[PDB]
Order: sequence, then structure tokens, then C-alpha cells
Amino acid sequence: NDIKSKDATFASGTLDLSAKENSASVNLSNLKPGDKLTKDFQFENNGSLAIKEVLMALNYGDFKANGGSNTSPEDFLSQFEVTLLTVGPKNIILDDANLKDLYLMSAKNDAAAAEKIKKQIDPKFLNASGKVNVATIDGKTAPEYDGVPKTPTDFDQVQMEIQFKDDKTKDEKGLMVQNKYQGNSIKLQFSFEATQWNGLTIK
Ligand SMILES: O=C(O)c1ccccc1O
Repeated sequence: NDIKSKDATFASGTLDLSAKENSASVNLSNLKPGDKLTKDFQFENNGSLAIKEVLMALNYGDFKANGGSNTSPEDFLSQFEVTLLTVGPKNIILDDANLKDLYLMSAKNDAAAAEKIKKQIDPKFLNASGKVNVATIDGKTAPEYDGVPKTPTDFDQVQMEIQFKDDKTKDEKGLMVQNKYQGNSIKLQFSFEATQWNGLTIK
């Protein structure tokens, strides 16, 4: 989470499930179609709280055109897809999910957006709220197990990949259409909310 931390970091971020703050921010700047950004996350729970889910949501902001033709924040947002998986076999939760749809679902609980994500996602990972549960134990969500041992197991490692989708479409003038986004930038924040077994955010 630290501002001085290298943006091209190999280490998996450690998210503390006791929840001082729990976010991950990333700037989408100076990119071109086909570029990818990867990050691993590990959930730590050194007090062993009784955590049922870890609910992820997306927010965005600070769009800037920076001289590209596109001045729409959402159109730029819509050029990126996210893949989220858990390992500990790799359990795919989200596969190339459009970030604009992921935003409207997880931020707004927009039903039409949720329908687009529901094309691909296993509903086992969907919360009521429109947020995605990313906390698994061997690829199964905690509520699939028959209670919790005295000390709860560590949740599986999370791996995320954001890609700038590469259309390759040209227009009537022979120009690459996604060149409207040239120079554009935008900021994303992925939030992670641990919940109690009653579904409430941990206090
Ligand atoms: O820091 C990153 O590059 C990153 C990449 C994918 C998902 C979340 C992130 O913070």
C-alpha cells in the first residue's frame, strides 16, 4: 500500500485481514493495447478472526486524456479486462472480465452489469452486494466446508492480471481505432472487505 513502493514489484502484497486499511491502487498510464499488469496478494490473519468471505470491489478515477482523442473516462476503462485466480490447481474466479462491467457491478450493484459478469463467473463467488468473494481454501469458498477448525486455515494466494485488450481493428482510413486512447490514463483501486459469518463487515 506504501507510496514509495516500486510499481513494478515482484513481491506479493500482504493484505492484513484485521483491516487497518485494505486496498490496492494501480495507475494505468503509458500503456498500449496488449500490455498486461500482474500482482499477487496474500491474506494474513495473525489474530485468527472468524472470516467467511473477502469481498472485492473496484473504484476508478482521475481519468486524463493527455492529448488522445478519447475524453471519456468509461470508454477508456472499458478497454481493460481483469483475470483473478486463487491457488494457495488454479481456481479461475474472473476470466477476462471487463473493468467497466466489474465497476458497475461491484460499485453500483447494477444488474445489467452483473449479467455480463454472470456470463462467465461461477455464482458461488458472487455476493448479494455485487462484490466478488476472493477468499478460498483449495479453491472452495469457506462456506463449502463443514465448520471451521479451531484455528482457521490461511486463505489461498490471489493472483490478478489486468490487460489492455488488443482489438487490432482498423477504420475506413486504415488507422487503428484504439489509437483514440493513446496517451490516456486512469487510476484504479481494488478494495478487499473481510466479512463475518453473518455477512457483516468485520468490526
Ligand atoms: O500493482 C499492480 O500492478 C496491480 C496489478 C493488478 C492488480 C492490482 C494491482 O495493484
